[PDB]
Amino acid sequence: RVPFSLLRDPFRDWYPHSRLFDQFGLPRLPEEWSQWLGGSSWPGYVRAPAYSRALSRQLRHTADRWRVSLDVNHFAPDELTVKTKDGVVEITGKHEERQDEHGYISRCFTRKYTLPPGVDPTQVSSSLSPEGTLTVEAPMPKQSNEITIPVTFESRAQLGETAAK
Amino acid sequence: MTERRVPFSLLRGPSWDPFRDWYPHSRLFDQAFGLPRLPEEWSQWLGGSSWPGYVRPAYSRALSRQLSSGDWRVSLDVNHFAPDELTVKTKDGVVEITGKHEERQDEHGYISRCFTRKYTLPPGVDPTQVSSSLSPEGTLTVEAPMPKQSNEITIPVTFESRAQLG
Amino acid sequence: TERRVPFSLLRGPSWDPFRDWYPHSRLFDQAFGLPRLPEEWSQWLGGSSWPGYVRPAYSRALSRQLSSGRWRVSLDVNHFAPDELTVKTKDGVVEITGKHEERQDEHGYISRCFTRKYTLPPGVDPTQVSSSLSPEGTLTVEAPMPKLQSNEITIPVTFESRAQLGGPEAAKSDETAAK
Amino acid sequence: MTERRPFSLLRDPFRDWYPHSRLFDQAFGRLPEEWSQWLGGSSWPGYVRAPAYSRALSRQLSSGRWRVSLDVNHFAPDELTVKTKDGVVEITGKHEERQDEHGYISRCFTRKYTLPPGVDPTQVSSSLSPEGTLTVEAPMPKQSNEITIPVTFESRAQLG
Amino acid sequence: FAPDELTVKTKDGVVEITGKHEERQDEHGYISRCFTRKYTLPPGVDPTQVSSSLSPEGTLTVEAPMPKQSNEITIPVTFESRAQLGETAAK
Repeated sequence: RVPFSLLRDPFRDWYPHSRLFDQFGLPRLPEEWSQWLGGSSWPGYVRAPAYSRALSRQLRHTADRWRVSLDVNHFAPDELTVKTKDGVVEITGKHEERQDEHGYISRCFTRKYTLPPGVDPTQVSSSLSPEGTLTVEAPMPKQSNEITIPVTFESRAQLGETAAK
Repeated sequence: MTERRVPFSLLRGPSWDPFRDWYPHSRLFDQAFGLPRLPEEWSQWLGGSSWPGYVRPAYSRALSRQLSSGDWRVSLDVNHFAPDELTVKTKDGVVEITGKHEERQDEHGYISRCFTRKYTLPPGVDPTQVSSSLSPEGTLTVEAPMPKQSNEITIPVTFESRAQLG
Repeated sequence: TERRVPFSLLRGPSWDPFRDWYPHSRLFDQAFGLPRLPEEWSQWLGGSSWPGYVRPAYSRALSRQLSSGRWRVSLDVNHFAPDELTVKTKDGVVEITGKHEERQDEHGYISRCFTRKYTLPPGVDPTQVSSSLSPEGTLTVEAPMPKLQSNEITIPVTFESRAQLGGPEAAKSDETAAK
Repeated sequence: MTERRPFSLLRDPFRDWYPHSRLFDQAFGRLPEEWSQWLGGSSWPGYVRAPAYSRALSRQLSSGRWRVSLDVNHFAPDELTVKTKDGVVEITGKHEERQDEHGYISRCFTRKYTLPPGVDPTQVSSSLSPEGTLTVEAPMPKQSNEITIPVTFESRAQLG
Repeated sequence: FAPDELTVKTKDGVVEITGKHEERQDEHGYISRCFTRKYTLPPGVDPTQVSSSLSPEGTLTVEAPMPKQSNEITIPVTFESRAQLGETAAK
């Protein structure tokens, strides 16, 4: 799993297709110099600087985003707590009448979204629409062995590599 | 002048083959090779015997990240702990960070260690807006882009009911 | 006449260092090396690979397109998009048959088949007719013209008998030449 | 490419001059943006266009082979019709005694040839010797999944 | 497609629609595509009920009254008399 369309586009929108990696050192090749990108890549250094920039356009050119919808209007919650644990977005919301002596009708809901592995929680935002529709949206990085994948500090370069699922 | 720089310092002087980034294993690169449709092979390589060393998750966070030094943000030294699993939970405006190690049978053998570090958030934060990050160099760092309100933390009426929310 | 060290032809195409015709393994697993039991399976995918070699419709994916348009005829096949093309030469008639299908979508199970018939110029050997398919989708059928010679075709006596099948004379159907 | 497989023919076209990678360099063209070093381990798409580099491959033999034999002399056919269908060369000979009333002694033969898949039928020629021996010969292009292999427009480069 | 003729035949409870497009050129009347769509009928649909419709914009609509699978194999009955002839459901 690699978004290869997004890792190959980032070198291919100019006159040549490898010159973007070539341009931050000059062209002196027997000093270990990437030629091929498919067949020869090397470690991404990629440091008015901006090669690792406008690479994602104004967000190769893609603003991947996980997004989910929740119709809550009928529920009309007094409070919605949304917790992220072990790569699962858990949305707990409570509705109850405030009656001291005897409060009846106390309804709550807890919805567990299975995140696509890779999504860092700092990208996950919740927005409640005027119509009463909860929208949980997150920028996608851009399912490994170690279990703990979420990283990315608003920094999408080299942190992915996961596909749609 | 100030030239003669040629920043070819990122070739990985990690000894075992020209890579060894995070766990010098093959199954590591087997995840970053191509598409997953069974009659599509296994990348079948290992370090030297391969197409070039590509740094294409936490491999760019080996060099530049380190600790990040750090917008809310908190730093946590994890390298010495060296956890097999890290669980980060945000509940009732409290970030709870739980690390775990695990079993290898030897002279030491059956020794477990687990740490729980609790951070009290500023009362603005969407509890889905908090995350951690693990480097190979080993310093966990937790940032949070806080929405705008939520006094008790449990009140998200914004985007439309901004009157009573902010 | 200068500015002659360009680049490109490198197939941007969005997927890996190619997407010449579909991003499949068994596509490139055919042309990698030598066919033994475990003489590897190649194991690239692109971004992770040896070169971006174009070594059979991938060479016709760029330079061909139409074959540009010897007996030679062009056939627009792109809209058809056939999975199989059978070209048959029988009794001096080149018959081009194509078949589609292989997916269950909104249309689904429509089975479409087209039969385009070409009448050969007299003298063309029935073994001498070919077809070629590009990814851009234009089929082109040529045949080397003999000596530009039978009437009914089906008279292959030429390698000894030059008398009745040979040079140019007009008399009472004894021997044709350039038509 | 003969049932199961030609790299000796793709790795000769670069090796008969002073250096062994330089033949890709001279058919082409700044040399660091994206250039060919190795050809085995690193090759790039073949563009390769006196255009002597595409013409050196054939060694001026084609100017710019599969072969089979058939002893037909005993048969003595009035007509031999050779038909290539679905990547199988089928040779049908017919013999008859022109008789209106009674045309007995009518013999026919049908020989089906396997073919190495890749052989384009435009390359397939039939020749009948004076001694009465049919020879069906074809230039080899230089088996895949798509079923329809035959292409070649008398252009051997990258097909086979 | 733009067919000169669309011939629709119903055989063994399968509607087979064969369209043909051909040029009218005696020497060489090339450029002639054909298509054969085979519809699996829901068993019980009698072929008197099956109507063919060709729209001005070129969309063929094959419509049929449902009777309201069987062992005997010959299921098509109805005479435009649908009482007690069915029993098959939607599938």
